[PDB]
Amino acid sequence: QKTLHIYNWSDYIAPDTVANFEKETGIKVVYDVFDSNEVLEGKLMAGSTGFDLVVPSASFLERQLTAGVFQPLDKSKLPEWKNLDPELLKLVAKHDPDNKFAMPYMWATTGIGYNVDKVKAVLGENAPVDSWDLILKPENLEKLKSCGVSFLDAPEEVFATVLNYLGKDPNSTKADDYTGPATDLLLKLRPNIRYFHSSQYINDLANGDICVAIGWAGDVWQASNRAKEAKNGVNVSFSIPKEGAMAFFDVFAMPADAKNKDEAYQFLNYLLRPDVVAHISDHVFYANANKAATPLVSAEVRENPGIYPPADVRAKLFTLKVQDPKIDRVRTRAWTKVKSG
Ligand SMILES: COCCOC[C@@H](C)OC[C@@H](C)N
Ligand SMILES: COCCOC[C@H](C)N
Ligand SMILES: COCCOC[C@H](C)N
Ligand SMILES: N=C(N)NCCCCN
Ligand SMILES: [Cl-]
Ligand SMILES: [Cl-]
Ligand SMILES: [Cl-]
Ligand SMILES: [Cl-]
Repeated sequence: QKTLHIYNWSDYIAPDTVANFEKETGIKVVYDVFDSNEVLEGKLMAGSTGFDLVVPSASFLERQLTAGVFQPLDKSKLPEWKNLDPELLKLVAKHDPDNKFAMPYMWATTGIGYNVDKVKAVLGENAPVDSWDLILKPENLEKLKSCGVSFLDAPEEVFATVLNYLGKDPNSTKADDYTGPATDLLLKLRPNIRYFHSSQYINDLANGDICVAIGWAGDVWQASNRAKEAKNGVNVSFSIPKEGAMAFFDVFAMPADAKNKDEAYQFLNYLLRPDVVAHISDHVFYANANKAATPLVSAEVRENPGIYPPADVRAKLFTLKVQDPKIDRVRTRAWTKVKSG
């Protein structure tokens, strides 16, 4: 009996994807989930993960490659590879030279999820939901505390977002930018932040328990759809703010000690099938990286500019770079100060 172990982000597959694969191939899939790049990276660096496939963000994979934790993908076993968007492959190749190790899966942005009615009640009809001012201006966050504020537990993304907002290089290599202005602003915001978490905010937005969050786009659209399906009167939306936002590219990769490689390739080729991955986008509200799949995606998802953004919006997006050891240390120490504030 063939088995296959997969570690993916939570809320990042359709409900029947695995069952359909199992029914087709006769392979038993053990599927587990995470909500943190740091948790995944720690597992990869500490020893065997026990998984045959894992799904880091590409900027984290860039760092992980130098430790040798992945094995290169045999493209001859990935004939549906051609379906992938060549322009996205080129962007991911900045992290994964010649696309040797990573298969792009989904991509989106780190923006603001919010309860439309609650934010307009607190900050008025002209609340600045088009701007990071909504949540990074202390005077606004002090008022939104009234209905609940969450930030991602994602230090590289939060600091890059703050640096961009402050007019710095999002990937600044100046240590004082982290210890000075970025820490200063985050510490002024901290008293108003209910929690730092990268998955509880979905249901809390959907249920009305928080009214604003730093969130990943498709997670927030899921929250919006859950409220609609519940017919609970909660109206959640998502904003890519005017100052720009971070884009991320999540990728499948194969640990170097994977046990069931043939099964892993069967699963990857299944995901390269346009109807399979379009079906996933339909349920998780994320743009997939498969150009052949785009016309098969539901119009509700494909025509949402907060999911498949147009060129003028993509032009304002930035990506993470890997930081050197000094900046990595300074950033991690600053994040510790912020969470316990
Ligand atoms: C795993 O392969 C058999 C398919 O069963 C799926 C469900 C019904 O049972 C396993 C649960 C515990 N995830
Ligand atoms: C467990 O082996 C793979 C076959 O399972 C089919 C499931 C019941 N959908
Ligand atoms: C065609 O989608 C690629 C999206 O890329 C975003 C970059 C930052 N421009
Ligand atoms: N920022 C990232 N690399 N990934 C976020 C994906 C979240 C899917 N629920
Ligand atoms: Cl069994
Ligand atoms: Cl090595
Ligand atoms: Cl008003
Ligand atoms: Cl449709």
